[PDB]
Amino acid sequence: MGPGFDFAQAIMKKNTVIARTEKGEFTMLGVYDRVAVIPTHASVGEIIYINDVETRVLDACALRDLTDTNLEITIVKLDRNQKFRDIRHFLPRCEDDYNDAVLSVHTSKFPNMYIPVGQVTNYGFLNLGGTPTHRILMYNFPTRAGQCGGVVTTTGKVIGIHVGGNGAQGFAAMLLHSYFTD
Ligand SMILES: Nc1nnc2ccccn12
Repeated sequence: MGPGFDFAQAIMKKNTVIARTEKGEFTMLGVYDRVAVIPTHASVGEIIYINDVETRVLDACALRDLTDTNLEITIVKLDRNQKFRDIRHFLPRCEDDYNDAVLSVHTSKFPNMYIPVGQVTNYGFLNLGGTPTHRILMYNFPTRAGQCGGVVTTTGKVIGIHVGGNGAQGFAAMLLHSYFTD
């Protein structure tokens, strides 16, 4: 509907797949080559479904900060015959607050879904489902089950993936450029 939605759509149309684990269907962001991200609570195993195709997982790494605290991001390398567009230059280098973000979801339950969530706070610590978690972003939108993995963007930046909510607020795990150096 406006330039935030333009950037969000450009990301969704080229850099997402539908990932299915035993824990559900998730929006999954492809970042570069065969490397994608998904919330750690998806419990990625040795095999995952990508757009309903059985796919071997070559590597899966549940990220933690240097205090050994959960970050809720799992980096997955997929045994896929095709690379993602490289979007690493749209990842922030540092923790930050943002204005006027969009949360975008694409699953069987919620196809072509876009949500203007407004201001995004560097919230920091969250007890997420009982698990101490760091580098959490917060937005004041009543997100729901089905939105996990959803991409949080501003114009020109991919800043996080949706990992939870409390009924009134939503929470995303930060994406940082430093997670995807090779
Ligand atoms: N997954 C998720 N995102 N937002 C919420 C809110 C309530 C319950 C679950 N949620």
